[PDB]
Amino acid sequence: SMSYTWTGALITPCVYATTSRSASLRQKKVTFDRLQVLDDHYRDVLKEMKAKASTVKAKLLSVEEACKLTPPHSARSKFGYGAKDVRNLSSKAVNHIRSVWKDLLEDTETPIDTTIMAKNEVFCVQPEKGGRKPARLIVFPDLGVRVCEKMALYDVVSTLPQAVMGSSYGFQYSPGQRVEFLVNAWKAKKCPMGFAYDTRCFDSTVTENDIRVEESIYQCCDLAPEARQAIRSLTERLYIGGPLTNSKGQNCGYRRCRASGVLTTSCGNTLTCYLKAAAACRAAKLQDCTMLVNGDDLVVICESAGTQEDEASLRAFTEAMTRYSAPPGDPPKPEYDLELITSCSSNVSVAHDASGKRVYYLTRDPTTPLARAAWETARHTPVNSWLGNIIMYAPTLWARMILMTHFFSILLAQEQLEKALDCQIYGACYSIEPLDLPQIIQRLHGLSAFSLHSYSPGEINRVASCLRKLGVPPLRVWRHRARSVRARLLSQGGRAATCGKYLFNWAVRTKLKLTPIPAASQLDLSSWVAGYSGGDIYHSLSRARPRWFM
Ligand SMILES: O=C(O)/C=C/c1ccc(NC(=O)C2(NC(=O)c3ccc4c(C5CCCCC5)c5n(c4c3)CC(=O)Nc3ccccc3-5)CCCC2)cc1
Ligand SMILES: CNC(=O)c1c(-c2ccc(F)cc2)oc2ccc(-c3cccc(C(=O)NC(C)(C)C(=O)Nc4nncs4)c3)cc12
Repeated sequence: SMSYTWTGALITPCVYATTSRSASLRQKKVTFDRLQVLDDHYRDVLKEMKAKASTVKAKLLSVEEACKLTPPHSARSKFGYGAKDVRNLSSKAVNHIRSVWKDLLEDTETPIDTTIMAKNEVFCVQPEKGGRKPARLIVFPDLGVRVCEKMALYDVVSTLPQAVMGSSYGFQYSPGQRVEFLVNAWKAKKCPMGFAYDTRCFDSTVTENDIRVEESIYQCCDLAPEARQAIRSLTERLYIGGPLTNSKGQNCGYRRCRASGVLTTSCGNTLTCYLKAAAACRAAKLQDCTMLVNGDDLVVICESAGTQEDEASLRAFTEAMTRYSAPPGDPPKPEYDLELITSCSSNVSVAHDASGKRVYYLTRDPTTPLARAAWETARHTPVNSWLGNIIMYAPTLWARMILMTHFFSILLAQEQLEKALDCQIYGACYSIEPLDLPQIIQRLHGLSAFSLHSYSPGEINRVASCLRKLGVPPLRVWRHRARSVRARLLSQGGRAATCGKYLFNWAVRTKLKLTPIPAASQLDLSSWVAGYSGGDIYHSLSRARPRWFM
C-alpha cells in the first residue's frame, strides 16, 4: 500500500530554519507503495526475538504515573486542556484520559486521528553540496491518546528492547558506554570490518505487516488484560495508520506507515531494523556480526573476508534489506578503521587524559551544532540543541572551547546559571540546570572529559576549518574568553565554581588536578535506558538524599 495519501490540504503551521512551505518537497519523497517479500531467515530471527520477549513482564502505568511523564510543553489537547493540566492532575484532563482509555478498551477498529506538522529544523546550507533540504514531518495523536499510550506501553518500551536485543540495543548506552561497546566489538574481531546502513525514509518503508510483527513481540510480555487490549486497539486504530489532519483542523489525507510522534516509534523502529538487519546478516552470510541498532540507524561490525568478498557481502546485505522493505539511501561502504564509520552523524575519535592514557569518544562535524546554537542565541527557542550538544559531545574540542565558553558567558551575563532549560538530544526532552553540567558530564563521559588533550590533527583541522567557514572567531580567541568565564565562575562558589574548575581547565596555563565530584554519585540518571523520539517523554533531573556540604 501507499505510505501516504494526500487530499492536497497544505501542512499548516501553529543559519536558516526549514518552514512548512518546503514541506511539499518532503511529501513526494515519503510517498510510495511498498513491496515486501519475507524469507526463512526473517522468520527464524523473529522467533529468536519472540523467545527473548517471552521473558518480559510489563506493568500497566496508572493515570497519575503517566500524567507525571508528560513534557510541560507537550502539544495541548483539541479537547481544551494542555500539558500543565495533565501534569497537575486536573479533573478535566484526568476525566478526558479515563474516557480515551475506556474507548481503547471498547473500540477495536475505528481509526484514531493524527495531526501532521512540519518540524522546523535549523541548518547551515552548503553551497558546494548542492541546494536546500526539506522539513521533516511530525505525525502525532492527541494529548489524551498520548497519556494512554504511556499507561499501556511505557514499561514495555523501557524493558523489552534490551531483553530482545541485549548489547545490540543502542538506546541503553550513555555516550561513554556506546564507545566502550563499539571499541570492544572492534577489538574482539581477528580482522574487523564495519559499515553503517542508512535506510531511505525508514518510517515510510515500515509496512502495516512490520507494525503487526512488532505487536506480536509486545504480545509475548506478561501484560495485564487492559494493557493487552490497549496495545491491540492502538495497533489497529493508530500504529498501522489512519487519517492525517493539519493544525487548522483540515483533513490532509491518510497514513499507512510509521507515525513519527507515537511512543513506540524508537522502540518499533529499533526492533524492526534489528529484525531485518539480523535476517540480512544471515542472507548475506556475514561472519561474526555485531550490531548496534539505534532507531532507524544501524552499524554492523563483522569479520573481514577480504576487500572483494566484503563488497560482495554488502551488496547481498543491501539486496536482502531491500526485499524486507528497507532499501538504502546511500549504498553502504565497508570500513577498516573504526574511526571511519559515520552513524547518527558521529564518528569515534581518540585523545589522552591527564595521565597520557588513551580515551575514545564520539564526535561529529561541528557545522550543524554551531549553526543551530548561533540561531538559538539569536532568538529565544523552547528547546536548546546547544545544551544537548554540550551533554552529548562534552569530550570534543568544539563543545568545550566554543559551546561551553559562549553559553556560560551568556548565562553569566543574564544571571541564569540556576535556571533549568529544556534540552532536545535525539529522543526525549530533558530539564537541565546548567550548574549540574559537571556532574552530568562526569557521569556520562567520566572525569577524563575534563582533562582530554592531544586531539587528532584531523579533528583539530575539522574544527578550525569549520570556524573559518562560519565566521566564528578562532580557537585562540575562545581560550581568552574562557579564562574570564572561568575566573568569574570560580569567584561565585559552589556549583558555579565547579563549572569554572572542571569545564574550563583546558583554558588554564598550569592544569589543576581534578578529583571526582562528590555530588555526582547522588544524581539520579536511572531514566536517561531507551529512545523516546516522538515518544513525548519528559525527564527532569533529580537527586536522592543530598549531603548538606554540597
Ligand atoms: O584573528 C584574531 O586574532 C581574532 C579574530 C576574531 C574574529 C572575530 C571576532 N568576533 C567577535 O568578537 C564578534 N562575534 C563573536 O565573537 C562570535 C561568537 C560566536 C559566534 C557564533 C556561534 C558559535 C557557536 C555558539 C553560538 C554562536 C557564530 N558567529 C560567532 C561570532 C559568527 C556569526 O556571526 N554567526 C554564526 C553563524 C553560524 C555559525 C556560527 C556563528 C563579537 C563582536 C564582533 C563580532 C573576534 C576575534
Ligand atoms: C548505530 N549508531 C549509534 O549507536 C551511534 C553512533 C555511531 C557512530 C559511529 C560508529 F562507528 C558507530 C556508532 O554515534 C552516535 C551518536 C549518538 C547516538 C545517540 C542516540 C540517542 C541517544 C544518545 C545519548 O547518549 N543521549 C544522551 C541523552 C546524551 C544520554 O546520555 N543517553 C542515555 N541513555 N541512557 C543512559 S544515558 C546517543 C547514537 C550514535
